[PDB]
Amino acid sequence: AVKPGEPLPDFLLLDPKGQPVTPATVSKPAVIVFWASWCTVCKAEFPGLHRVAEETGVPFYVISREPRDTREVVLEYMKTYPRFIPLLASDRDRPHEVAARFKVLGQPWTFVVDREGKVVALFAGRAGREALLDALLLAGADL
Amino acid sequence: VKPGEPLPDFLLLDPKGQPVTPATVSKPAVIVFWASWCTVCKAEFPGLHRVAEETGVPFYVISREPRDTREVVLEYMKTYPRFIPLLASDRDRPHEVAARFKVLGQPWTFVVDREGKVVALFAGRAGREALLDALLLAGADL
Repeated sequence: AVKPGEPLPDFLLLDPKGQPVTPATVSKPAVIVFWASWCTVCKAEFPGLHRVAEETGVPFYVISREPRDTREVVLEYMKTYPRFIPLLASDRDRPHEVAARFKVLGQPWTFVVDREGKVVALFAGRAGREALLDALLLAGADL
Repeated sequence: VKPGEPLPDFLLLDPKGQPVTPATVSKPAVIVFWASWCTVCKAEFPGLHRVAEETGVPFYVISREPRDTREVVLEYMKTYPRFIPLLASDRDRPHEVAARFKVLGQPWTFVVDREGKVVALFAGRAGREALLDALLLAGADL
């Protein structure tokens, strides 16, 4: 009866093309990453995370915890990470507000979302390459 | 650039009153947050307890509820004898220690590697293969 993990909290954010991203519409499995433009450790992890995104084909949704990370700031940092999908404010939710519903503090965080929309693995700080790949395989990805 | 995050400093006592700190904690290890009123936490204990038994990896259990005194905790934990409850010391209470971790609420399951870093976390039920794989990667002798 009890499947692993916890459901995503409700949210609505937009991708840069303006397409809505909600727990229903997220493409599963998925990874969600929390960062902030002022966090060097967050940014230092992007290459390794993006490698995993490339080899698995799994969408990586990227949310800034910094209110001042405007659209222009976010898209600049994200331009060399084509397999990352940045999530920006919708009419109803700001990214930093959404991040604050995940019951974790600070950044970076990496969340693995399975086919049923449940968060089944979390990593604080630097996620292990093997750890993350194994978690994705366990969440129903293939590479 | 090694994975995960260091444990925050703490001093709690095990059931024999021995001090447990990030330095003295057995590694690798699993840490579980719970509370006596948390139905979902308690529902997870039988499965976690079996993993503790089968792997021989130490599972430390910390309550986030201030009213879960050592009498409440030790009595509850007789049901799961392989678990190691961590109780208030002269300087920390368990829920103050849990508050130093970067997560809210309960249940949480943390996997701690040989170097004392939290290298995996699970909210709610950890899948059995997920938990076993995290322990394998954390250096557990399985």
